[PDB]
Amino acid sequence: EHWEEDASWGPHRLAVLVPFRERFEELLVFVPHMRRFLSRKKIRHHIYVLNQVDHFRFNRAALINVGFLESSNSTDYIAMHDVDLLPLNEELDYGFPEAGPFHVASPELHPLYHYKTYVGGILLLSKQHYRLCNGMSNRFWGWGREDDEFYRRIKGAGLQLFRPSGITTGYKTFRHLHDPAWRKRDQKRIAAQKQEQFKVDREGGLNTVKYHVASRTALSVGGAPCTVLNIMLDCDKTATPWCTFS
Ligand SMILES: O=c1ccn([C@@H]2O[C@H](COP(=O)(O)OP(=O)(O)O)[C@@H](O)[C@H]2O)c(=O)[nH]1
Ligand SMILES: [Mn+2]
Repeated sequence: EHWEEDASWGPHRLAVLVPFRERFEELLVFVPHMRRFLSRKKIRHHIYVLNQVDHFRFNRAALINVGFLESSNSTDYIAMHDVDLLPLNEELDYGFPEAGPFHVASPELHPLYHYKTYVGGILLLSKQHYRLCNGMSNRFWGWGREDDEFYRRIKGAGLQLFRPSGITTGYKTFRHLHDPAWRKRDQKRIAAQKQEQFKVDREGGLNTVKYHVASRTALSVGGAPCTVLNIMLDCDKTATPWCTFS
């Protein structure tokens, strides 16, 4: 039922954790694309659409944290997966990342971001490895720096980061359906946000995330099923005032 799976597939169940708010066109293409892609690669999976329905700025990392907590307690691993980044090459390892976190959307392959420590887009971890990092920071509202920070959590935890090798498709490895004019990145740094972005967050993450699920809805998109989680993220306006206005 819950898991798309056949008896012959390897046992590891992947939760696809998709940070989401107002990307409907993209969602329509993404869900069946990922059902097809994962099924051909024989990966047991379920797709969680993590829909931010509070009115705070978009918090990718906090949503991933929520999806981690709210996914089936029998998932073995997670892929934080942008909704607009579609894998076109089946050589990409979406299998269980046993030796360490696996960064699918490598800077060698990503259309826009090419620096060594970029871990955005699509990144896979075993549940144990994600907990070892205490998940992602909750302090990043708006576009930017939540991934750079998580990189530091991975490194600090002594986890080795893996990337695809021998991929030949280069910058055509993914379809990045993202018009920068229609989908404007919320990149404004509001006051003290421009400082805290690069800080060394020592306290919080997976164990301090403040939220509640408003609704949970089964959604099927052209045959391909998923679970939409309507997520209300709390904001301590004292700690992070840059959460509001947008
Ligand atoms: O308002 C937003 C902001 C981002 N996202 C999600 O977060 C991902 C990363 O955002 P974005 O695509 O803007 O980052 P970039 O293209 O720079 O990698 C998107 O693909 C979406 O899955 C979203 O759903 N709504
Ligand atoms: Mn994008």
